[PDB]
Amino acid sequence: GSPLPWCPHLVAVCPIPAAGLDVTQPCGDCGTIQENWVCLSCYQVYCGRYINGHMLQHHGNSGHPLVLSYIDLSAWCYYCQAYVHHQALLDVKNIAHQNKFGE
Ligand SMILES: O=C(O)CCc1nc2ccccc2c2nc(=O)c(Cc3ccccc3)nn12
Ligand SMILES: [Cl-]
Ligand SMILES: [Zn+2]
Ligand SMILES: [Zn+2]
Ligand SMILES: [Zn+2]
Repeated sequence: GSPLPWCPHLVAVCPIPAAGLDVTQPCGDCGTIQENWVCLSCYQVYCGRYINGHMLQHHGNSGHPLVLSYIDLSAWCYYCQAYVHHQALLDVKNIAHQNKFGE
């Protein structure tokens, strides 16, 4: 489609845990190491919809809106049904990028 420069769910993006991110963390439900996302509200890690859809499940059972892909570090908002680019996402995207690419 077309990514958004903002969305009304950015307010749900929470502080990154001091433990940091582990981009190789497995899905908290199924333990897959593939195509995981991290929830930008509670930082639980769950798999994408092309694996077992545990992140989508987490959205449904928590309402948490925004998730970050450990594949390509894009942010998707489940409510807006769009990718979102915004300043509020840069820190988490960068901590993820550093952990991922060994920076
Ligand atoms: O997998 C998740 O749970 C999080 C990501 C996700 N969830 C959805 C849930 C319901 C309806 C639509 C989507 C959705 N549509 C998309 O285009 C994208 C981006 C994208 C991903 C992969 C290849 C190309 C584009 N992510 N996306
Ligand atoms: Cl912590
Ligand atoms: Zn899973
Ligand atoms: Zn969450
Ligand atoms: Zn949104």
